Parts: sequence; structure tokens; C-alpha cells
Amino acid sequence: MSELSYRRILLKLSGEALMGDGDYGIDPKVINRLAHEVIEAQQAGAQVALVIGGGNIFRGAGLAASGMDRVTGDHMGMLATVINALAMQDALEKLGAKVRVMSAIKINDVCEDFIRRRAIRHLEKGRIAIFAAGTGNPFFTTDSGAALRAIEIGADLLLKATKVDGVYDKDPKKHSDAVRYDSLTYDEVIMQGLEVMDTAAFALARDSDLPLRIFGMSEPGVLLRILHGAQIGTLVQGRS
Amino acid sequence: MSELSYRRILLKLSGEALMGDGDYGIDPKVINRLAHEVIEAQQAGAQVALVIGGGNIFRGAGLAASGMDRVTGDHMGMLATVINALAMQDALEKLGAKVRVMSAIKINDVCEDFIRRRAIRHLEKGRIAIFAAGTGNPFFTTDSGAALRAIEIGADLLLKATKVDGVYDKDPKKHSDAVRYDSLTYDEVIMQGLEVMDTAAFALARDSDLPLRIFGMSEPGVLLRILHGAQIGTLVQGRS
Amino acid sequence: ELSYRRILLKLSGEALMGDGDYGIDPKVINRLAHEVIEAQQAGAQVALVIGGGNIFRGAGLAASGMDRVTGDHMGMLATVINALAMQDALEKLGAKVRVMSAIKINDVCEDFIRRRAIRHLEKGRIAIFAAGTGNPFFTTDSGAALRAIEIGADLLLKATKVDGVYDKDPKKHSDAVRYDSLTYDEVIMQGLEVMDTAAFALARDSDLPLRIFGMSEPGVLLRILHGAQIGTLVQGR
Amino acid sequence: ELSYRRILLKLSGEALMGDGDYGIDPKVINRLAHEVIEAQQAGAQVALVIGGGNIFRGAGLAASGMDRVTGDHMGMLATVINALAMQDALEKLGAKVRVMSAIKINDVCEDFIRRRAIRHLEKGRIAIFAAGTGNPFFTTDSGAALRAIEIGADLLLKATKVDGVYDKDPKKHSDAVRYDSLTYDEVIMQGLEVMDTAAFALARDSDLPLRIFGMSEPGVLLRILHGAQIGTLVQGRS
Amino acid sequence: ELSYRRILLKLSGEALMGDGDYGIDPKVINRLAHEVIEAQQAGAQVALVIGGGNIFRGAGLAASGMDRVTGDHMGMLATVINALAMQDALEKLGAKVRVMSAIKINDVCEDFIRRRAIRHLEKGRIAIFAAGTGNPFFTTDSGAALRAIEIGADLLLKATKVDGVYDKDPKKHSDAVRYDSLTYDEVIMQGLEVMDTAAFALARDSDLPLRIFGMSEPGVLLRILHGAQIGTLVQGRS
Amino acid sequence: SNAMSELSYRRILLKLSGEALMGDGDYGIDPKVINRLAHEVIEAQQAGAQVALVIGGGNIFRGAGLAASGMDRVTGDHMGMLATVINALAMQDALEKLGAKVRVMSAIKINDVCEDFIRRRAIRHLEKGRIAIFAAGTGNPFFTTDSGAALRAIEIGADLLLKATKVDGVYDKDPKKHSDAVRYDSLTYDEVIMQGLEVMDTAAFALARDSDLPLRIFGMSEPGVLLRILHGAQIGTLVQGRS
Repeated sequence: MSELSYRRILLKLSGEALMGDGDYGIDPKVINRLAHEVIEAQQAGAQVALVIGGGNIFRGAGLAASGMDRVTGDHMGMLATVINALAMQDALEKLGAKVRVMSAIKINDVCEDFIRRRAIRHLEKGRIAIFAAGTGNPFFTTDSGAALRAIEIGADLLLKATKVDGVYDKDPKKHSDAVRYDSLTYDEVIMQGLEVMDTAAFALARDSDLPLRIFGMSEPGVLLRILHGAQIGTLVQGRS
Repeated sequence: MSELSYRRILLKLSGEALMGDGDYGIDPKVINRLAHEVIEAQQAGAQVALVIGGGNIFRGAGLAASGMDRVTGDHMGMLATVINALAMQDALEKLGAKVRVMSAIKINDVCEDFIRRRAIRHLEKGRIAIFAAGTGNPFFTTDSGAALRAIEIGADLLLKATKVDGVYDKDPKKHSDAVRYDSLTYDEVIMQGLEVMDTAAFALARDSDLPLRIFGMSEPGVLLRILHGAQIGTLVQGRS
Repeated sequence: ELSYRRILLKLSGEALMGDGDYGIDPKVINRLAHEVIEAQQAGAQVALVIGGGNIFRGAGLAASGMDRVTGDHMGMLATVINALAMQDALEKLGAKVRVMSAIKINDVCEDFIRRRAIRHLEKGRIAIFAAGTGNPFFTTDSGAALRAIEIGADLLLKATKVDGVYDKDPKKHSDAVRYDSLTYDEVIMQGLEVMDTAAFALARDSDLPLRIFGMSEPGVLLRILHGAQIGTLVQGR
Repeated sequence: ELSYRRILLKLSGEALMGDGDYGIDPKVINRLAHEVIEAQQAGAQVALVIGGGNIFRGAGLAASGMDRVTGDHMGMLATVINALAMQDALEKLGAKVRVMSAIKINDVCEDFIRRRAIRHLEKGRIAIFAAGTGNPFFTTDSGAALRAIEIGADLLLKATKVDGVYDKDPKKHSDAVRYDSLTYDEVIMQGLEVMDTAAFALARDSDLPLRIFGMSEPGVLLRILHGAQIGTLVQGRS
Repeated sequence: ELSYRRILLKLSGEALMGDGDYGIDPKVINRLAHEVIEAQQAGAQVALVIGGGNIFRGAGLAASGMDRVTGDHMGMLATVINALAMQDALEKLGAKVRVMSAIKINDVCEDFIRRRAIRHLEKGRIAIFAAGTGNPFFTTDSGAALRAIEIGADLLLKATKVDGVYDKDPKKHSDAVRYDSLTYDEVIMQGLEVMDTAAFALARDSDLPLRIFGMSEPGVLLRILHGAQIGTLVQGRS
Repeated sequence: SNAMSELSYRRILLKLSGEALMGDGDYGIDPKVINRLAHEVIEAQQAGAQVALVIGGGNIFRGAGLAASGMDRVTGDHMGMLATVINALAMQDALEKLGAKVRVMSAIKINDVCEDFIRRRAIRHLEKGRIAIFAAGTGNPFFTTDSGAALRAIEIGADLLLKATKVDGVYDKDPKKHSDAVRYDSLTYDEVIMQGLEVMDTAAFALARDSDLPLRIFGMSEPGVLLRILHGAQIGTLVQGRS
């Protein structure tokens, strides 16, 4: 047996999640903190895939300008995720972890291209899979790419780490009586206009019935606990 | 002043030149002024190639970690260099300029691979060439990529834009009687222990008989004056 | 003059099939190519996206005990064949054609490059896109919407069996009425079917004007370009 | 135990259609998967090549006023679609497979690299080659011959409608007999049609042993591996 | 005026060596460059294929008994070096040239793409093809034929050591008879050697006109373009 | 072979000029020379060394027709890079003939012909006991074979770059012109630059200096020398360290 309720998982973060208290880039304490959480999880036996957005890098008036071409912007954003994946990889490897970064667009000798069968193979070998450049196409979000990769690797759980720990009744940072759901249907999310991922991202996850755990990673040990089946955050799953 | 003293030029800038007063990224007003200067040069009949570093993006304790794997850092810098090239391409195109971004490492639909023959014909067609990612090799400096590309395109002049306007025999910011050199031999630079460019890049430039102008972009029209033979900053040329 | 300068038209692929139960019907593709040249010759810039349902067919090819990803690839592959067929058909009529693909294949089809695709269009070349998005779990609709956004299309046209968007069920109901035009939010409220959720959000977010219609008689496309009201027009916040 | 260590089995595309007239008949492909898995289970390192005629069919696709490079390109893709189908059939029965294409198509299958292909066979993986030679104007048989030679196969098997090479048409002239064994030169002199000229020249120049046979009844493959004289064996210099 | 508008000229690599034992003789390669540019200026669209035997030679390189895939790869690489030298010589004389290879090699030589190749030819550039077919076990002649057919050449010219196809060795026998014209079928019937079997079949199945000839003296290539009957013409049926 | 206890260098890169392969001939590869070299490399590996190889292209890119005095240097560097791929292929073949596992990795992509260089993959081949053969230098014109060798050595974490030359080591003065000339056992990177000693071209030497790559300049004068160096023998000249 395994001691995990979930064996193969894709954990998705914002690029800012790396930023800590700074205004750009990566806080080393934070990334190192996160590397430890991740290695703890795989050591418990979990097969771990990581997806990290690029908003800590592709940001500011000059880079993420409203007057920049959108495709141009999305490419810059993709390139940013590659840069974050490289940093995550290094932080992990310094801890003795085995890591493979795969991008949705080919970049020679900096990382490997995503090949579904190979990704799976790295995972079945206990390597951490880090996915960059999302879908490889502009006009698609990091969530889209996370969802795509979770389905392709046959992940049992997509975890999306957010500022808010769960999908609430109604935005807690503006309402102190907001009630977080323990679990929800894909259809109940739509029915009530809850915001969870962008439309396209959510439709993709919904179409394969990807179990979707929304939560806040604002405390050490939270991941392992979730892998041991802890009902932390909100589980989105199933029809209605 | 119609006729050019220099017909095909390669201009090299640090990434932090794009940053302006900020502490990361790109200041849209700075990149606009840069674009304006480049177009001015091109409209006077110069064939212009650009190389811009990545230090405005690959920065901070978490990205340019003081103890990270060097290959990983260099790869990160290379990707930063592509992000800057895309933003340079955008600013130029908004001004009516024709531009082609070529990279030492190919990345589909974001930048073509460098091909010497195609680069040269882009210039003959009046297109501005932007080179990203250096030599494509870690352990090589942006200066090295600049010298290599200059030689490969047969540039008549390699220009390195620095904060300080030329090479000083002291250092004009923290010293009263600093003296600027007008023109120096490659050998005079070394003999006088002057710090102009890393040993490998400097040697490449030297062996290829490439005139090198170190200068500050201190006011509008400097580039154009240099193209008309003006003696701004310092010329490194010849030997002994 | 022209109501739409640059358009992308997406076909299902069985649209190539004709009365046949398989592959392609030569007479129905010549007619198809005839309409396309007509529109370009009228000064329009044309991009084509065709599905692979005519080739990716049957219990053996399209099964359900099949790895979805590999079925998706078989579909992409099958869109590249159709593209080559159309390309051949258009070129025999002296039209200039460039097939570009989400997945690159040497000396069969070009890789997709936004700036290059557009410069082909501007040069009067017909652009055929294959393999959609390049990702499994994504429809031909998504692929078409993406490319049309990428090339700054003025209109995405989507040929279907049924001309226009339903009020009821054109095929057993009798009294039905096609909406002339619609809003993206009107389609979403009334729960009408236009494209799949993902493709449709992608279109909306870029306010891609989309015309759902049926190509029956020779001229329909050309008329639409001169401005008409054939089928349904989905647009606006 | 094995009369052949490493084999390449070549099938035409229509072998897949079965009773239908395009695509793949699921029953017919399944039977094939089983025979292949039996061969590999017996200790044989197996490679396969399947043509595209079952998919690149019809007056619309495989025309005759068409560009030849185009139609060859259409056939090449069709061989990849067949390879993918065969791949999933083999995997649904517990086999390790690797699809390798003469033309690069990322994320759908591997590029053919000879050294890698061999490395695969010796892991017990079955190799499936698509897109033939990668070049137009070359036959599926040429692709099969070239790959059989590159991997150092002991046997190229070619499954066909007729269970061997005959002195005459056995569907039109009973009394026609099957050769048990011909040399390459025997074939050339008797004007016997086996493979197209180029493909046969390729095989002859490397003395590739050739088995022409039919796969009508189950166990043929295993029988051949143990040493049965099924079909016609072509090899040697006259 | 012009009897052939699009041609492919095939040479062996030794043709660039001159009297040397290896590599390239600069005087010899400069004469061939003129000879090529002369054709181009006459209005001919000219493609070139040059073998590698001037480079891939000696017991160390062309090791009679080394892995054949390996030595064919070493051969393909040699053709690329020659292509680069031919290109340099040609451009030095003011010509526009494009080297295309069956094997992609970045910033050295383009991927071969049929439509692009014709377009280059249409714009007045000389097309140099290297690396043959891209497959081991195929000859330089095979790659020449495939290329000539892919680009729609009206003539494939094979420069060889004797000026045509002969009854017997003309260097030992002043008695020898040269054939002006031969059919593809006569060549096979009389057992004359023109190209290897696979290459010959490839050219025959597209009825590619072949001119086997000696580049003995300057101007021969222009003359041929104007209808001169030099060496031997192979064409046609029965 | 020998015990892993005796290894003074675990991962090495050996660099040779292409002409080291020609032997007596004025072109290409002398079968006797290349077979000898494979034996030296196999013996190094059997002693537990992880061996990487870099051979230049001057045995093939030579003569007035190829290495033309007045020719475009870029196209001549390209021709030279292709020549190194050819030499690597021959080396692969000789080595595999003697039962070694080999991988050829090129700085320039050439599909089917050889693998593209990728650092992580190269390290993995080495730790799997395979010989790594690097071809095509840094992948860029205007860079010496020594530069490609230094870069590769640093990328794979070599404990030693060995550079085989005609002269076995670095001398205080030209030996053939100074019966007095003496051969340094070891030098610092700074002593080299200070005395104007010639070890590599400037760019290659700065790459190696900046990573402090240990450099052993030596002559492969008689068989067994490589293996002796691997067990700590003081042969040729060690360049390492600072000040």
C-alpha cells in the first residue's frame, strides 16, 4: 500500500507565491521553504508535478504593459515561467531531489520538451516534474496549462494554491462572515457564479472530472496532510 | 553630414539600461527613447544590430542567487535577454521600424535562430536585427555574444553603452581628477590594467580587428553623431 | 467594398466527405476551393481550418477504448492530410497556398508563426491551418478561434449542417427561427450551443466576431463578405 | 529454440480494413496484436511496418491527377495513424511499444534513430516504424527493407494476399505451385514479382532473408519462429 | 535556344580533387564554378549534387569493414563540406546559391524543402543538395535522381570518367562503341551499367532523361543545354 | 584495470588535435593510430575513469582547397566543425569494436548522425560508464577546439582537462632551441600569464582560469601514459591554482 490518499498530484502556484515580501523576483527563504515542502511530499511516496506562474517576473509597467501586444505579452509570460522552473529545480536539487523540467515550447539545453509518455516515466521513477510555458499557446492561462498537464499525466489531484484557503461563500478579504465550502460540484460552481479558474481552464478540468483542491499553503506541513486525505481548503469534484 | 563614418554597427546595452529609475523590469519611457535613437541611426542609413543584456530581469537575491549553479544562472540570463528583445521589437515596430529577433537558442514563434546569411540580408533590407541569448553557451558573457555577432555580421564598429561615458584612468564618480581616454590600443587597455570587457570577449574583438567604442548614451542624437565620426567616449582600436 | 478584410473559415471535415462515407470527395472539394478563391479574388485574405472527422472515422480509428490523447493525435494527423488535399486543389486553380501546422512536419507543412502567417495573408496567399492547438483535449473550434485571434481576423466563420443558431431544433419541430445576431452573454444565458465552452470563452474574451452559417449554394461566402445576414452573427459584450 | 532472434514484420494498410473498405477493423487489428504479442512472448524481438492504403484511399485522397509528392506525403501520415492504432492495441494487452517515424512529428511519436531502435528491441519493446523512408517515390517495402537492414534483423516477413510466391496465379489457375525457396537471382530471372525493383535491390545487396507468406490462420508467426517452412523464403545468391 | 531549362548536374567528389590524393584542388573547383555560372547565365536553372569520395577516403575513414550506417553518415557529412566549398567558389564569382541538405544542420545548410527549392531555382539561384537521400545504404546517384524528380528537372546529367555509355572499356579499347541514345529497357537488356539498380529504377519510373557524359573540356555543359548530343542519352521505354 | 582506490582523477576530458590521428599520412585517419588511441582510452575507463573525448578536425579540414588561405573564416570554421563530427564517428566505431559503450554529442544538431549536446544527459552517460565524445566545439565560429574542450570540461565537472600535444609539457624556454630548457611540473594560472607561456589561446585559457579547471599538458609519447596520469603520475605539466 501507500500511506497517501493521493499518489500522483499536480500542484499549481502563482509566480508571486515565490515573491514573498518583495516586489519582484524570488525570495530565497520562500523558495527554499517550498522546496522542503515538496521534497517532504515525494519522500512520503507522492509522484509530484509542479506548475508555477510567472507574475513575479512578467510584471511592472514596462513588461506587463496594457499597451504591449497580447501574444508578445503571453510569450514574455511563458519565458518567465521557464525562469521560475529553473529556480525551483535548483532549489530542489540542492536538497538532493531528482527533478526534470519540461516546457511546452522547445528551448535547447535549458530544459526538455514536454512529452506525455516521458513525463509519466519521470514521475513513475520518482522524479519531480516541473512544467513551464503552460499550454505553449498565447491566450491561455497558467491554470489551463496546469489542468492540461494534470489530465495528461493522469493526476489524481490538481491542487491550486491561492491567497484564499478554499472557495468561499463570498470573498473573505471583504467579508468576515464568509463561509468556505468543504466540497463542491463543478456545476455548483457554475450555478452560483463562484470564481475558481478562468472559464476555459475550468471547462477543461470539468470535462475530465479532475479532482480540484483549492487551498492556502500558508503553513508548513499542509501538503502532506492533504495527501493523507485532510479536508483542507475546498474540493471541487463531480457533476450535479 | 550625410555620409557615415560607420555603415554596419552592432550596439550592445546592459539590461539595466532599460530599467530607468526602477529596480527591475522595463521603464516604458526608457525603452521608447532607446527605440527613437535606434530608428534615427537606421534612417541616417546605418545598418543596425542590437544586443541587450538581461540584468534588469535576472536580478535580486532569489534569481541571481549568489551561490546558484552557474549554468542555471546563465540560462536564466539568456531567457531574460529574449524577454528584453521582444520588448525592444515591440517598441521599434510601434514606431514604424522593421525588426527581426534572432537567438543563439531557437524558441518557436518567439524568435528565429541565428543564421549569419539571413542576418546580413535582413540588414541590407533595412531591418534592425536584435540578437538574444549570447553565444548560446554558459560561462560566456553578453559581451562575448556581442563581439561574436559583430564579427559574424561584419560590423564596422562595436559599440558598448555604459553608465560612464568612456574609459577613465581612475573613475569619475568617486574621484576628482579622473582622466578619460580618447583612444586606446587593445594592448594599452591591458597594460594599464583597465577594466573594459572580460578577457575572452576582449580577445575575440581584438583578434577580429573590431573597433570598439565605449561611451554613455547621455543625451539624444549621440548615436547619430558617432555614426558621423564624432569622438564621444573612448575608442579601442589597433594594437601595441 | 468589403465588410470583412481578413477572415478565417472553419469546416468540419465531413464537409469534405460529400455523399461518400469516407475520406474526401473530389467534386465537393473543387467546389469548396472554388468558393475560397472567389472570396480572395474579391480582395479578401483567407485562412482555413478544416477538421479531421472524414478520416479519423469508424470503430477501428475512432473507438472509446482508446487513449484519448492518441485519438487526438490521430485527429491532428488527419487534419494535415485534409490540408494537403485542399492545398493541392487550390493550387490546381492557380491559387497560392501556405499550410501551417501546430505540429511541424518537414517538407509537408510549415510551422505556425504569427508574423509569418500574417505576411502570407497580406501577399494574397491562402493560409491553411492544421493540427489545431497542438494539444489533446482541445477541439477544432478552439484551434480555429486561437488562430483567428492570432492573425487579427475580422471574422471567424463556422460552416455547419444547420445554417444559423437555433431557436428550437431544426430537424424535428417545424417552426423555428434563426436569430440574426446575438451577444456572447445572450448565448450563455439562453444556453444555446455555438462552440464548446473553452473555444467560446476564448472567442468572447477577444470579442472575435463569429458567424455561424451553412454553405449550401455557390456565392454564400462572397455575399457575406459584401455584407449580408446569412446564418447568425455572435458578437458584443 | 528460435530460428530468428530479431524480425521485421511488414503488413499492407488494407490488411487492417478487414471486411470494411477503409480505416481499421477492430477485430482484425486485435487478432494481429495477439499474434505479435505471442511472437514477442516467445522471445522474439519484434519490429513492424504497416502501410497506409487502408486510410490513404478513395478517389478524393488517392487520386490520379494529383501531385505524387503530396500523395506520398498523405500516405506517410496515414502510416503514422495506423502505427498509433496498433500501438494502443498492443498496449491494451500489456506490451511495451515504441513508435518511430522517418519524419519528425513531436509529441505524437519518436524520431527514428537506429541506435535507439536497436536499444529498444533489446529491452523487449516492440518497435513500430512509420513514414517509411521519409522520402517520396519510395515504397513501403523499401522502408521495411531499409529498417530491417538498419536494425540487423534476421528476417523480413512480408504478409500478402497469397501465401507465398507462385509459379502462377493460384486464384485463377489451380495447379499453380508455391516455391519453398528462391535465391535473389532466381527471382530476378523467373520474372517473379516480389517487391518493387528498388526495394528488392536494397534487400538483395544486404542478403536480407525474405519470408513471403499469408497470415490467414493463427499461430503462423510462432511456427515460423520455431522453423516451419511457411510461405516462400527468398535469400542467397544464385 | 535552350533545349533544357531546369537541370541537375551530378558529380563524384573525386571530380574536385584534380591530381591530388584528397580534398579539393582550387583550380579545378574554380573551373567547375565558371562552367556552372556559364549555364546559369544561359538561362538554365541549375541544381548540383556532388559526392564525398574526395574526403571520405583512406583505410581510416572509408574502412572497408566498418559499420555501414556509420560510413554512410561520414559520407553524407563529406558532401556537406564539398557543398560549402562549392558555394564559396560560386559566390566568389558573383553567383547566388543555396545549399540544402537531407540532414538539417543549423547555419550551415538548410533543410531540403521541395517548394522552397523550386522557388530558389526560379529566382536564379544555384541549388546545391547534400547528404543524398538522408538514408544509409543509398547511393549519391539515388539522391541525385530523387532530387531531380522532386524539383521537376528536365534533365539529370551524370558526369563520369568516360564520355558516355560504352560497349566496352574505351580506355583500353579504341574498338569501343559509344551509344548516342538508349532506352531504360535496352540498358537493362544489354546489361549496361549506368547507375546502381535502385537509383536507375527510381529514374526510370519517372522517365527522367539521363545524360551520361564526360566534363572533358570547357563549354560542354552549355553545348549540351543547346542540344548537342554529347555522351549518352538514356530515356524512354522498350 | 585497477582498483578505484588508485584513481587520482575520477572524471576527465582528453583533448587531441585532428592531426594526431593522421600519423605518417598527410590526410584523414591512420587506422593504426586510432586503434592505439582506443586502447589507451579503454584502459583509462577500465581503471574506473569517466572519460570524455574531444578531437579537432585539422586532419580532414586541410590542403589548399579546403583550408584556403583566403577564405571566409565562418565557412572554414563550419567545415572544421563537420570534420570533428567525422573523426568522432570513427572513434565511436573503433571504441565500440573493442566493447566500449559510447555516445557522440555535437554542439550542432545533426539528427540520426549523433546526439545533440545536453549537459545533464552527458553527465548521466558518464556516470553510466559510457565514453562521451564531443564534436563541433562550442557550436560557434571564431572559437578554438581548446575553447570547446574547456567549456565541455567545465560543463561536465571534469576533475582534469588533458591536452595532448607534440611537446610533453610546458617549458621555460623553447627546448629544441635551448638545450638548457626545463619542463615545469606544475604552474599556476597566474604564473603562466606572467611568464608569457603558451598553453591555449587567450579565450580558452580565461575560460579555464575562471573556473580553475585543472589542466594537464602532455605528450602521448608511449602507451600506458594516460593510465599513469590517472594514478597520479607527474607527467607533463599541471596548470592549476591561483597567484
